[PDB]
Amino acid sequence: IVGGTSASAGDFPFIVSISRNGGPWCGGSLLNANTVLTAAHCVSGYAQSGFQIRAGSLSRTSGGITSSLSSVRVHPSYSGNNNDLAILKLSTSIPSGGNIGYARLAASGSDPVAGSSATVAGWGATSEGGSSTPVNLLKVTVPIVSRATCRAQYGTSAITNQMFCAGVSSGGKDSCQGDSGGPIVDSSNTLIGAVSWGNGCARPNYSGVYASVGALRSFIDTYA
Repeated sequence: IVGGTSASAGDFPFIVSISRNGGPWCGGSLLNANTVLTAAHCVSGYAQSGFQIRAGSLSRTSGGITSSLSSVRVHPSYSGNNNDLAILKLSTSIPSGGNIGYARLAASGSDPVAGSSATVAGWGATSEGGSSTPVNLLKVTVPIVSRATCRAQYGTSAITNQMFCAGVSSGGKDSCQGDSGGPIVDSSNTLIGAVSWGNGCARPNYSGVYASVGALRSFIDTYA
């Protein structure tokens, strides 16, 4: 997260950190006791034994409850940057309570409204190209950018109906490498997307791009 501030305990009861080969890798959202939502690009084709999830902590390295993975299912139309969502099944079930809870999802068919406020969270880099990652969770609030303006930035074909955009035109606030797969929520803390891609991090006139939960709800509901 670039331009962010520290999250507090219980801000995102459903957030998980995803390590790979013992190092930081991605974020995700806990949907139920044995199911995590993340970005397909975080997991597709990699050895599943390399991943560990941690729930219930602000720290990616300590605290909370950990689990290995039992299975990985990517969206059937994942291709390039499009449809960038995956469902992970956990070997160890994670009960709700305390600072752990399960995500509330955007309604099927919904699309975030331009100019509304969204909050994104993760343990990724705090500058583009940054090598050091924070131990504790950061968050930032940015407005939704209309799909039309996002298409003016990236190209008409680059931004699909299963993506939405968020950022500030002058830059300085964004998700970045290591944030992929983690949550973006609306102002009610409903899960509207997962961190997916963008041109660098926090650049003027290049919004962050997010996979849309509202658009991909049928996939989630089938396999969660």
